[PDB]
Amino acid sequence: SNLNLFYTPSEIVNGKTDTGVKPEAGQRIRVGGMVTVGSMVRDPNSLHVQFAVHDSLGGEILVTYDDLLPDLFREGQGIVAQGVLGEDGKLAATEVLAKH
Repeated sequence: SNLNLFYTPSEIVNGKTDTGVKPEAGQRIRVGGMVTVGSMVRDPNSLHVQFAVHDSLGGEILVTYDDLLPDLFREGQGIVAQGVLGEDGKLAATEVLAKH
């Protein structure tokens, strides 16, 4: 069907997404990890937003988002972010759930 599972950012860095060895771009997954407190950056366009999400394991992944985030993405918490592998490395996410 489609592997909409929750995967750690570290996973999708260490010889996976980053390196394009296992998950090819264009697939859906959900990254789930902790928001780097000072990595939420936004366009003045006010409709393009991107952020870095990592783990204690220190494998930071970059997520891109092309609409207004919900709670402006309150930083310094965990979140789960779903969409599609966009630019073969970057996740084009949109279904973010601040379930944390």
